[PDB]
Amino acid sequence: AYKTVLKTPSGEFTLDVPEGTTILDAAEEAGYDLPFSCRAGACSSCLGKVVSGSVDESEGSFLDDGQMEEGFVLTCIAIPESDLVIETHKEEELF
Ligand code: FES
Repeated sequence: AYKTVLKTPSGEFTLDVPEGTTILDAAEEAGYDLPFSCRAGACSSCLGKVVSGSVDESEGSFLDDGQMEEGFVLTCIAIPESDLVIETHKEEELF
């Protein structure tokens, strides 16, 4: 649904993420490969960083408030509230 740009280590990819759809799910659907392990919001495997737009990552229990203020997001659980630009594969820098 909302136009989402994934800036991944292999390039920028635009996809349409439907409302109520997690970023991870829509990307997989599109055929993109993004990191993940628990898929429940309790690790940092699927860590990304929101560059613009907003998401609802209310389900997550891993990031502290300062991390969220910084723009860190758990892509397996985040649902877009607008058009977004997100950096993926963020654990690979800041585990
Ligand atoms: S895969 Fe564990 S929080 Fe997203």
